Amino acid sequence: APRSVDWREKGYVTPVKNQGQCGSCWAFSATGALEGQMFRKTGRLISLSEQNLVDCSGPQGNEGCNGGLMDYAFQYVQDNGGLDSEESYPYEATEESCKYNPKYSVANDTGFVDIPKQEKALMKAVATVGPISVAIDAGHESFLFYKEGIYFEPDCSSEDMDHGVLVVGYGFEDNNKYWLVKNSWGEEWGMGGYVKMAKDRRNHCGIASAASYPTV
Ligand SMILES: *C(=N)C1(NC(=O)[C@@H]2C[C@@H](S(=O)(=O)c3ccccc3Cl)CN2C(=O)C2(c3ccc(C(F)(F)F)cc3)CC2)CC1
Repeated sequence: APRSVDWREKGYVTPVKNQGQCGSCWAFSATGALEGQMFRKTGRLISLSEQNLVDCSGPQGNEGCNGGLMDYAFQYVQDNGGLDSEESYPYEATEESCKYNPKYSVANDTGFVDIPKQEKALMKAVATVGPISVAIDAGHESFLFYKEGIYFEPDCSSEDMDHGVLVVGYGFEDNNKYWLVKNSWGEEWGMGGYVKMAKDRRNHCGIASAASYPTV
């Protein structure tokens, strides 16, 4: 693989969004991964509707503003035959009735791939596929108040993840490697809404434990 990758530089990544006070991190992670794959497929970067996922993917197992899984989101898109644009189905940060309109569908998927649970496998996927949906342990104030540099938390769990985000690349700055991770907490958090998570340090915060992407 390349020594560094940043898919933002290749046009795969929309600006940082803000989930607000709704537990919809999973939906932002999923739209991020699908935005990347649709861009690879068509050459068009189109912002996708998290609200559509929040409101409509209950049958697949998601729980709206109370949490959910990226893979369940990808399954919804496949079952549903589409996903609306952000513009057509704007984000409200509350769970509402499903208002999917196929007229404004701009994305689809044909399934998803779960990446082997190792950082070497994750790097290979990031290098070859595009942005990757990932689960992390974000349940430390050190993450809440993260500002800059490589994030390293001695107490982080590699097995108990509670937050879905998007790996958009990787690189290096003694222990100087990182994953470039797009969050969904607005631009004023971290480095323009991004965090450099410690890479190749024993699967820190479980970043390789539940990584996936949609096929398109
Ligand atoms: C996001 N704002 C917030 N977090 C979640 O919804 C996270 C997202 C995933 S994950 O990325 O943490 C994860 C964890 C383990 C295996 C795979 C993945 Cl993708 C799940 N999750 C959770 O907090 C979680 C959970 C919650 C709901 C469900 C559901 F039943 F399907 F709805 C499954 C799992 C405890 C793990 C804070 C809400």
